Amino acid sequence: PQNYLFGCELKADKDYHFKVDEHQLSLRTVSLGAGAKDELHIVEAEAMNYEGSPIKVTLATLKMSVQPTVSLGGFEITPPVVLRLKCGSGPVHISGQHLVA
Amino acid sequence: PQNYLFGCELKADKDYHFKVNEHQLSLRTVSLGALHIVEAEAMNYEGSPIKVTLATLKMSVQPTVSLGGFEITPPVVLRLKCGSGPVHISGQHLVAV
Amino acid sequence: QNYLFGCELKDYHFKVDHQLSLRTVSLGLHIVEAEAMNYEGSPIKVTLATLKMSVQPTVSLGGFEITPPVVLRLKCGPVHISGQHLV
Amino acid sequence: PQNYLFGCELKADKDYHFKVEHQLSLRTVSLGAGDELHIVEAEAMNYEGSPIKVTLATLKMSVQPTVSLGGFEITPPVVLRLKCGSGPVHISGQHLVAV
Amino acid sequence: PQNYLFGCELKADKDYHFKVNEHQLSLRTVSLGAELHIVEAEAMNYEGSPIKVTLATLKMSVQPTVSLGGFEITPPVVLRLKCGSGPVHISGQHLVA
Repeated sequence: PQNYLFGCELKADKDYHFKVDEHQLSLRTVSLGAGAKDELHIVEAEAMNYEGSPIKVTLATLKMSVQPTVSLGGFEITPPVVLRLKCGSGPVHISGQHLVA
Repeated sequence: PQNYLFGCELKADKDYHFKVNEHQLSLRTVSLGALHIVEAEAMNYEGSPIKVTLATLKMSVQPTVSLGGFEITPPVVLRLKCGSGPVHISGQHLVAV
Repeated sequence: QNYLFGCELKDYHFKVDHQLSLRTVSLGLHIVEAEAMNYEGSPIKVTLATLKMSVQPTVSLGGFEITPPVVLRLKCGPVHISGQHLV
Repeated sequence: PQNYLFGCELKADKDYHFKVEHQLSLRTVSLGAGDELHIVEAEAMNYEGSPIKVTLATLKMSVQPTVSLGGFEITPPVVLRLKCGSGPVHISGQHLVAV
Repeated sequence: PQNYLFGCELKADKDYHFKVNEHQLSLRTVSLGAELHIVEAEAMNYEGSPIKVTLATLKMSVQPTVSLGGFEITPPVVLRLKCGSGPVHISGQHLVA
């Protein structure tokens, strides 16, 4: 399956909507930006579950002073996908891989 | 297989039971919400319930741990050994027809 | 076939009559030590992980495969080892 | 397929460029011997063919100097750079070659 | 193929050499024994010349262990402590086919 690089930046007032016209999106790591203030950050991913109902999960919790980067080592998800932050001014960078077969 | 997103929130007084074709639960992340030990109970080789510590999180030290695809065969029970929480578990539900 | 496996480290001898896939080591300075066979047919002592309460109490092994029999022990310093039994 | 070692060094005034089926499985990003925030970024092809830059990792000596991307696969050509931090910063990983 | 346990102790003064029915070294974890330490692994590259790459950088007061999760290297391989007094423990898998 062909692999491409994928990246996006998420802030307090901005979410990412990964949409496709089989495709898969696995997240390698989530990183904190230089300008992020000293407070907690929590990343959420919304996708499809087995019961045909959209769900929310917390991808990771990052903090500047504790753990600036948290690698999910490829958190595979079927698109469409929604990435959001519930707290933190950001920016936060989600780096993943877009797999198309 | 079929890849679906799965997530749950665990507290001191709230367990989670995963029950459900072949199904698997691939945990990847356990993150502290806004000393917390997560326990997973499932079947062992010899056929009895077994309690294992999935991860330990702490606000001051490490709020999130990546299991890198900890596979479990359902049914499963996720609980918090200690700490009020909340603690968010996120992973992959694998369904094979 | 995958089964959930765990133990608390005092030694632990895992023997089944198979593969043992270590995933996580958690704290309840500590070092987790593993004994199993090498290529040259001699046992070897290796540090699976080094943990400390105040700097990090958890380590993810990401599926460290070992062929049984194996022995786990605590070199220095309770801790919990969790992983998968594969048949 | 064929598994070779790969490593490179990045600084404020030095980025690295990878040209050559070939693949780059980045494994670890480490801080060198020589307190500010460090950000390591990689840019490569997107699905629409538009070069995009993705923050590989954020490191800091006093908080955590090493990050493992567990083989983060990226198709060459690639460019790795430092958004911030004086460096030096070491990137290591695999080079996959298929005959 | 077959997998065996593998490990070594890297000293500040003494490096470790690995030589050898096709064999791989799947490095898993690098840890501190009982200052700033850096581990280096050298082997062949795609141009047929040895290279130096930093496996990890460890410090007692920040984080004394890091897991690479299957860093595969084709032998022969040389591991060495670029800096730090050590000792440093390397653990991993030796894969034989």
